[PDB]
Amino acid sequence: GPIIVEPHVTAVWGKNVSLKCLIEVNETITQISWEKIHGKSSQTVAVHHPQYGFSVQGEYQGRVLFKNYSLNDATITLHNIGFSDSGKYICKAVTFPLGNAQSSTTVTVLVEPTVSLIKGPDSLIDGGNETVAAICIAATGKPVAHIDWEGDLGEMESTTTSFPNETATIISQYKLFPTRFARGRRITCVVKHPALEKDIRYSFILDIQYAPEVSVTGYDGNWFVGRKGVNLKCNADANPPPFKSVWSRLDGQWPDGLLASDNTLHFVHPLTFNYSGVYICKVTNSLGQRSDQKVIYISDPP
Amino acid sequence: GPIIVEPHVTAVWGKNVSLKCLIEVNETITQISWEKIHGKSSQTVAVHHPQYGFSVQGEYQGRVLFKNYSLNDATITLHNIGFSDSGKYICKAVTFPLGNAQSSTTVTVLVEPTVSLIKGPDSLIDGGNETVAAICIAATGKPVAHIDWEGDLGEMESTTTSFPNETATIISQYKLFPTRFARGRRITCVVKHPALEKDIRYSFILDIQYAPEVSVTGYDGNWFVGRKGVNLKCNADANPPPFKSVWSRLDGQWPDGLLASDNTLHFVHPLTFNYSGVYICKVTNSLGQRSDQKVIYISDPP
Ligand SMILES: *[C@@H]1O[C@H](CO[C@@H]2O[C@@H](C)[C@@H](O)[C@@H](O)[C@@H]2O)[C@@H](O[C@@H]2O[C@H](CO)[C@@H](O[C@@H]3O[C@H](CO[C@H]4O[C@H](CO)[C@@H](O)[C@H](O)[C@@H]4O)[C@@H](O)[C@H](O[C@H]4O[C@H](CO)[C@@H](O)[C@H](O)[C@@H]4O)[C@@H]3O)[C@H](O)[C@H]2NC(C)=O)[C@H](O)[C@H]1NC(C)=O
Ligand SMILES: *[C@@H]1O[C@H](CO[C@@H]2O[C@@H](C)[C@@H](O)[C@@H](O)[C@@H]2O)[C@@H](O[C@@H]2O[C@H](CO)[C@@H](O[C@@H]3O[C@H](CO[C@H]4O[C@H](CO)[C@@H](O)[C@H](O)[C@@H]4O)[C@@H](O)[C@H](O[C@H]4O[C@H](CO)[C@@H](O)[C@H](O)[C@@H]4O)[C@@H]3O)[C@H](O)[C@H]2NC(C)=O)[C@H](O)[C@H]1NC(C)=O
Ligand SMILES: *[C@@H]1O[C@H](CO)[C@@H](O[C@@H]2O[C@H](CO)[C@@H](O[C@@H]3O[C@H](CO[C@H]4O[C@H](CO)[C@@H](O)[C@H](O)[C@@H]4O)[C@@H](O)[C@H](O[C@H]4O[C@H](CO)[C@@H](O)[C@H](O)[C@@H]4O)[C@@H]3O)[C@H](O)[C@H]2NC(C)=O)[C@H](O)[C@H]1NC(C)=O
Ligand SMILES: *[C@@H]1O[C@H](CO)[C@@H](O[C@@H]2O[C@H](CO)[C@@H](O[C@@H]3O[C@H](CO[C@H]4O[C@H](CO)[C@@H](O)[C@H](O)[C@@H]4O)[C@@H](O)[C@H](O[C@H]4O[C@H](CO)[C@@H](O)[C@H](O)[C@@H]4O)[C@@H]3O)[C@H](O)[C@H]2NC(C)=O)[C@H](O)[C@H]1NC(C)=O
Ligand SMILES: *[C@@H]1O[C@H](CO)[C@@H](O[C@@H]2O[C@H](CO)[C@@H](O[C@@H]3O[C@H](CO[C@H]4O[C@H](CO)[C@@H](O)[C@H](O)[C@@H]4O)[C@@H](O)[C@H](O[C@H]4O[C@H](CO)[C@@H](O)[C@H](O)[C@@H]4O)[C@@H]3O)[C@H](O)[C@H]2NC(C)=O)[C@H](O)[C@H]1NC(C)=O
Ligand SMILES: *[C@@H]1O[C@H](CO)[C@@H](O[C@@H]2O[C@H](CO)[C@@H](O[C@@H]3O[C@H](CO[C@H]4O[C@H](CO)[C@@H](O)[C@H](O)[C@@H]4O)[C@@H](O)[C@H](O[C@H]4O[C@H](CO)[C@@H](O)[C@H](O)[C@@H]4O)[C@@H]3O)[C@H](O)[C@H]2NC(C)=O)[C@H](O)[C@H]1NC(C)=O
Ligand SMILES: *[C@@H]1O[C@H](CO)[C@@H](O[C@@H]2O[C@H](CO)[C@@H](O[C@@H]3O[C@H](CO)[C@@H](O)[C@H](O)[C@@H]3O)[C@H](O)[C@H]2NC(C)=O)[C@H](O)[C@H]1NC(C)=O
Ligand SMILES: *[C@@H]1O[C@H](CO)[C@@H](O[C@@H]2O[C@H](CO)[C@@H](O[C@@H]3O[C@H](CO)[C@@H](O)[C@H](O)[C@@H]3O)[C@H](O)[C@H]2NC(C)=O)[C@H](O)[C@H]1NC(C)=O
Ligand SMILES: *[C@@H]1O[C@H](CO)[C@@H](O)[C@H](O)[C@H]1NC(C)=O
Ligand SMILES: *[C@@H]1O[C@H](CO)[C@@H](O)[C@H](O)[C@H]1NC(C)=O
Repeated sequence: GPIIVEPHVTAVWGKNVSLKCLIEVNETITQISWEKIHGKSSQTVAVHHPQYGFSVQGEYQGRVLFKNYSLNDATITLHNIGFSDSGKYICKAVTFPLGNAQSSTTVTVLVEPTVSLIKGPDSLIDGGNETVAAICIAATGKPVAHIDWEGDLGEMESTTTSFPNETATIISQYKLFPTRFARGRRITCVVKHPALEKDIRYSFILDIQYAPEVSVTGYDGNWFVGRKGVNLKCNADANPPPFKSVWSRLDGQWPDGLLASDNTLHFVHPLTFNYSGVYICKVTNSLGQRSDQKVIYISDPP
Repeated sequence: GPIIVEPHVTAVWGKNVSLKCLIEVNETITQISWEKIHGKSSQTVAVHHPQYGFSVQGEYQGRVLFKNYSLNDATITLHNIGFSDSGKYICKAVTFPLGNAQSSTTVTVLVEPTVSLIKGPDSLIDGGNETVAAICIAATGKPVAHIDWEGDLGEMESTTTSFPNETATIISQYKLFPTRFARGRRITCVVKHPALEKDIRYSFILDIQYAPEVSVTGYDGNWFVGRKGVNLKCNADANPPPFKSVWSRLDGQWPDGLLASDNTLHFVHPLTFNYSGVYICKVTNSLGQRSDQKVIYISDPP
């Protein structure tokens, strides 16, 4: 076309926008205008003369600048978009003598959301009813921002409310039946929105609590009378960390010749036909006490 | 209005026309255009710059001039109208920085007729069937010229044929039962047409022929024997003029003591009891012979 401009542009709230316009005609140029039309009425915006400088109209006076001082780039950046810039703007080029041609660009206003991740309120213990683990918030976005979680470990869901301003807020609530096998999993809501030159992401690790989980190693196949220096450790994974890890013998009695370094159980005396009892360590955290036992047998070969 | 121009103007074929346009705005002016639009396409006509002179477009190049060298009278005379100037022309004023406003004027083409009066072909004798006395011709007028006769002495009538060119010719035939009492009457067709700043008229006198019309004066009440020096003139009005005006006595006989000076009849001898006859002069023209007589009586008192 005689005047080439890109149409259907989109400008971001509060930020600026470059309204490119170029006029490569072997014709000699005498005036250069920009006009936003309110309906059938043409409010002028910017004007460039080769003799009588520039002109910027009220109320655009502060918020428009000419990117090029040449008679050829009608290119202008509109400083600081508001809502009311949503319309059709035409670039009027006056030549001598063809008259004037015009090209239009329709700019739609577009406002960013502001995102937030918020820890769901109830704590996530093991094997309990569905719980809300996290809420992702895309605030006052126009158009409605969009949302998506990457965990495939539970269920998305969202309620979205919209405004007079012709923007909206959606809130995605991520929920799961919590299991300890999901300890420290990365939950992450991505939010995709037109005005996001690169979509924005917010991340989480799951903190699932659970009851203690205990397992004593130490007893290999057979323990023979007089075997010297063998142990039992009360290995246990729990969250929160536990506090109590008492090392009781189920047969109420408890012989000497034992000690409980760390939570290992030492038999610092060589083995006797004593000791022949079912040993049980009992580990306790915020969520309660759990225990495991190893049936200890002392034997002797021919 | 911002730009004041007169609308719905009418331009006369072959002649010129002034397209007035004036732009009294306290705004400073930067370009001045005239554009005839063919449908939705704007062929520029004239352009005025305060720096880079004038411009006249093809093919208007010869036929347009700027009536005012000022930046304020877009007034132009379009030299030599043809048919194809029948349309809407707009005057474009470019200011700095309002942009541009425009006012339109719709010029309809209008061609003069050319008028003629032509003597109807058959001659007008007296008391004959209606005859066509004159034909008035309004030729190739656009729109159809109009016609009217002023004589109230017969009947108008007209046949009007129209053309491709979107002009027409009407021919009014004026007809009457001709009577001699209408000799030398002014018949006149007026032709009224939009393009005639003062309507045009063509005039005629009627030339009605007639048979001769005769009347002898001379005989007063009584003529007495011996009365000295009395005459009879053969007064007669006819058209065409007559040629023969013989002065015969109906009683075949014709005494001496008479003479026919001019067409008076002298009795140069004092009256006798002769002369006592019915005297008749016979007048003859193109249309034939007519006559009148006076019964002459000579008497004598006691
Ligand atoms: C296990 O969790 C189950 C789901 O709970 C979830 O997890 C929690 C932590 C949150 O994250 C929450 O968002 C999750 O949904 C839970 O099962 C649920 O039990 C409750 C009842 O105790 C149900 O709520 C009731 O829902 C009905 C729905 O009625 C219909 O219409 C509504 C629209 O209004 C639709 O949305 C529904 O699909 C239905 O078609 C309500 O009518 C009802 O309202 C009541 O309270 C109002 C108060 O004004 C009264 O006026 C009414 O008369 C009712 O009494 C309840 O809100 C819930 O729907 C149900 N299932 C689900 C899938 O949510 C279960 O309790 C947990 N297991 C336990 C505790 O053992
Ligand atoms: C006295 O003058 C009378 C009128 O003549 C006028 O004066 C002359 C000098 C011219 O200026 C002339 O323009 C004036 O009109 C005259 O009376 C007329 O006599 C003739 C016949 O001798 C009539 O002509 C005939 O008219 C008829 C009309 O028929 C109808 O249709 C036509 C349309 O076609 C209408 O216009 C009429 O109103 C009727 O409704 C014709 O049909 C006819 O055509 C004939 O000739 C063609 C030749 O192809 C044949 O095909 C047909 O068969 C016909 O034979 C005639 O043309 C005339 O109308 C009539 N009256 C008037 C008012 O004109 C009269 O003769 C004179 N007195 C004398 C000579 O003693
Ligand atoms: C879209 O367009 C907008 C604005 O057109 C751009 O954002 C602009 O960013 C500039 C640069 O930061 C802003 O101008 C800055 O103003 C600062 C504040 O001025 C002072 O006012 C008085 C001065 O006495 C005091 O209150 C105080 O000193 C304030 O600072 C200046 O400080 C900045 O000066 C800078 O330049 C000078 C010149 O060398 C340096 O000496 C300084 O170190 C400093 O770098 C500057 O002038 C402007 O206000 C912003 N406009 C806004 C907010 O709308 C966007 O960047 C642009 N967007 C894109 C993507 O292009
Ligand atoms: C179209 O329509 C919607 C709905 O009306 C607008 O959304 C509102 O936007 C404004 C501004 O973004 C929001 O108002 C802000 O509230 C903040 C909350 O402050 C705290 O205290 C409140 C209690 O009242 C708590 O709820 C909250 O958690 C916070 O702890 C204020 O901090 C903001 O004020 C800030 O700016 C001012 C001026 O610069 C400073 O003086 C302050 O110090 C502070 O920094 C502000 O008032 C409002 O909450 C939004 N409503 C929503 C999201 O529902 C959209 O703005 C509008 N869209 C467009 C594009 O204009
Ligand atoms: C609408 O506009 C039209 C034209 O624009 C007007 O009509 C014009 O009338 C002018 C004046 O008569 C015409 O121009 C005249 O041309 C004549 C012919 O030029 C010569 O060409 C060569 C020269 O060597 C020879 O064949 C021969 O000499 C021809 O004459 C000139 O003779 C005229 O000269 C006159 O001015 C000079 C200057 O002083 C005098 O010395 C002379 O004595 C003489 O007066 C003259 O230049 C023009 O052609 C017409 N245009 C046409 C026909 O379209 C209408 O009047 C106007 N209508 C209205 C109502 O405004
Ligand atoms: C739209 O349409 C109509 C219909 O076609 C046009 O009307 C014609 O117009 C032209 C020009 O006016 C007329 O043609 C002229 O004829 C004249 C007649 O000359 C004599 O000889 C003829 C025999 O052929 C006799 O019938 C007649 O009585 C004359 O005795 C010519 O003299 C004209 O030529 C003249 O100009 C040329 C060039 O300048 C010179 O060289 C000559 O010497 C001479 O001066 C001319 O040819 C024609 O008769 C019209 N037809 C009609 C009236 O039915 C309209 O012109 C048109 N309308 C418009 C606005 O353009
Ligand atoms: C205002 O607009 C003009 C014209 O659009 C911009 O012109 C830049 O001018 C330079 C030099 O005149 C052009 O680059 C040339 O590239 C050759 C490489 O062969 C180099 O040798 C020259 O030195 C020169 O750099 C360039 O085409 C042109 N840029 C554009 C986008 O057209 C100018 O940048 C603009 N000014 C401002 C302040 O924005
Ligand atoms: C071109 O257009 C101009 C402006 O329309 C025409 O201006 C004529 O200029 C004269 C003098 O400048 C004006 O008349 C003034 O009248 C007073 C009477 O008080 C007299 O004292 C001055 O000497 C002068 O004559 C007049 O207003 C103006 N005419 C019009 C129609 O506006 C000018 O005539 C045009 N030029 C040509 C060549 O057509
Ligand atoms: C085992 O220890 C107990 C202490 O309760 C002691 O009375 C008993 O004699 C011991 N038995 C053996 C075989 O060492
Ligand atoms: C009248 O004149 C005639 C000539 O024809 C003549 O014979 C006669 O005598 C005259 N009569 C009188 C009274 O004069």
